[PDB]
Amino acid sequence: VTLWQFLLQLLREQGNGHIISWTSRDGGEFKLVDAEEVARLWGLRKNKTNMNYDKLSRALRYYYDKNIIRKVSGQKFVYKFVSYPE
Amino acid sequence: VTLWQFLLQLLREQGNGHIISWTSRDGGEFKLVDAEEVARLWGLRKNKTNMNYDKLSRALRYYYDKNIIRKVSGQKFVYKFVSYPE
DNA sequence: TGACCGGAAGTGT
DNA sequence: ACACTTCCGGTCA
DNA sequence: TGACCGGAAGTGT
DNA sequence: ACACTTCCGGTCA
Repeated sequence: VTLWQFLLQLLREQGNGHIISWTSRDGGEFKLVDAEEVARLWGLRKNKTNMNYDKLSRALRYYYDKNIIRKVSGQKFVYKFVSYPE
Repeated sequence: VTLWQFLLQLLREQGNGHIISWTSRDGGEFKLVDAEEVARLWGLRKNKTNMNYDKLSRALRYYYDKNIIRKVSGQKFVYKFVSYPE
C-alpha cells in the first residue's frame, strides 16, 4: 500500500477529524491534524512502530516531483492531492 | 488486502469504538459495533459502494474452516481472531 | 525553534 | 525498478 | 424477524 | 489458485 493510498484510506475511514481531515475536499486538500499519530499508523502498515512525521513528511516531499501530492504553502500540515481523490 | 487484515487495520486505526471495537483484546475477540458501516468501508477498499454486512459476514463465515476467525457464540456481531493479533 | 526542504545512501519486494 | 525509509544540514517565518 | 449459517456459482488477479 | 462476492433458502432465539 502506498503512502497516498493510505492517507486516502484514513480520510475515508476515520469517524472524525482528530488526526486527519479534509480542509477543502473539493480541492483535494487535507491537513494532518495529529501528524505524529498519522505517521505512527503509517509505520504500522509496514509492521514498524517507529515511523514519525519527519520521515512521513519526507515521503510526501518525494511526491512533489511526481505530481501526486503538493504542499499547501502557508498552512501547517496541509497538503493537496493533485489528482482528484477518487 | 484481505478482510481479516482490513479488520485489524480498523481496530488499530479507529480513534474510538463507534463502528468496531475489541471486546476482549488478549483473546482477539472484537465486535462490529456498526456492522453496515464496517461493511461499507470494506467494500470501498475495492472501489465498491455496495458491500453490506450480509456479504461481509459470509466472508467471515468462509474463515471458520480456515481457522482464521471464529464466531463468539451468543454475542451479536462479535468475532474472534484465532491467531494472536497486535 | 519548529515546520519544511532536498540530497544521498539504505531497505524490502 | 520502484517506493519509500533514514539521516540530517540548512532555510524560513 | 433479525442475526447467523452454508451451498453454489460468479468475479478479479 | 485463491479469496472472497453475490444470492438466498433455511435455522435459531
